Amino acid sequence: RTVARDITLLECVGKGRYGEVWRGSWQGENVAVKIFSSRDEKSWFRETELYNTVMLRHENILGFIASDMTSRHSSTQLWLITHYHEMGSLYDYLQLTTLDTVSCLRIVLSIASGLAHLHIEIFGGKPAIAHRDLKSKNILVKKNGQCCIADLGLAVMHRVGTKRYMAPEVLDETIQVDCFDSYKRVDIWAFGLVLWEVARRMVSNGIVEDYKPPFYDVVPNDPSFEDMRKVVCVDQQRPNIPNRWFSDPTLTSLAKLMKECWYQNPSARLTALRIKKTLTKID
Ligand SMILES: COc1cc(-c2cncc(-c3ccc(C4CCN(C)CC4)cc3)c2C)cc(OC)c1OC
Ligand SMILES: COc1cc(-c2cncc(-c3ccc(C4CCN(C)CC4)cc3)c2C)cc(OC)c1OC
Ligand SMILES: COc1cc(-c2cncc(-c3ccc(C4CCN(C)CC4)cc3)c2C)cc(OC)c1OC
Repeated sequence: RTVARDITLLECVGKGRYGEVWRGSWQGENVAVKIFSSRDEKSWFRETELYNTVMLRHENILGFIASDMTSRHSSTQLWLITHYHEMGSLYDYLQLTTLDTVSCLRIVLSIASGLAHLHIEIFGGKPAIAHRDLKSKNILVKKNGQCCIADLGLAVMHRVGTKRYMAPEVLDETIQVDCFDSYKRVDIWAFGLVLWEVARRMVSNGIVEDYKPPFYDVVPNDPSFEDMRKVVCVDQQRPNIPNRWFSDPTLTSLAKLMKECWYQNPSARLTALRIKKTLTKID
């Protein structure tokens, strides 16, 4: 039998220090091909090791197809092949789109569903997993208006995180590195920021905020570790909740939710499962 391995690379949809992402074609079917830089080879090994341990299958987790290592004359070529989501990242989608109540709730509940799936241990099953790099660039928008979580290169089972999204205990190095729940608490912090990014784009009474990244008003682009620690740990600043949210019952309930993700004390933060329940009772 013929094992068809040819993937036509059609267009580069991402370039960075990590390497590149391509829209590709396999047997007439779009796939996403992440080609890792030598700089980020450990992310390919960690994602491959995780999927060799547990084949994650969830509508809100980016769909795994293949890990490929190919021998080159002077080098090793590393590809991760996944489902392709043509609408792109939540980050990209929020730039150019506003949301209504239904589409705002559908987005954040689908992210919470993917995150609770990562976090939960199932006996028989899956280990508990923490993402450790949750952000709007690591979330893809599907045509049915739900999202899926991408990039398990930093994932831990039971490189550092994007500094803009680091929880206080990571910035001040008090995180209990031996406690698995510590890593879930770090993801909940970052989930609260993503919730804030999305909520800003939900229209109420004819008003919407411009897309902005978390802490846009208090740190530079490519903020330093020190920049983030002063804002988050020393001054204990949190993203602004605009007054206009308090005229809307959905945005009021989401403000409360994001506040309960942002406690300085990691152990006070909501679990992914509690966030899910709260979101199902909203509207
Ligand atoms: C090596 O590499 C790649 C391979 C493939 C690929 C292509 N055709 C068929 C297959 C296939 C799947 C499953 C079986 C089963 C049959 C039943 N038996 C009891 C166990 C084995 C056989 C064959 C694969 C895995 C695609 C790839 O990319 C999309 C590959 O990576 C480049
Ligand atoms: C990696 O990805 C894709 C792979 C394939 C593909 C190609 N040949 C054969 C297979 C296959 C057949 C049979 C078994 C099982 C079924 C019975 N069991 C008891 C033992 C053996 C497993 C696998 C597949 C899945 C198609 C895809 O989509 C069209 C893939 O996605 C891009
Ligand atoms: C976060 O990380 C990973 C993401 C992906 C991935 C999967 N589907 C689609 C995309 C994508 C497609 C298209 C656009 C743009 C380009 C055209 N136009 C301007 C609007 C849309 C953006 C993004 C990506 C980037 C794959 C990965 O692995 C193979 C990733 O890493 C784990």
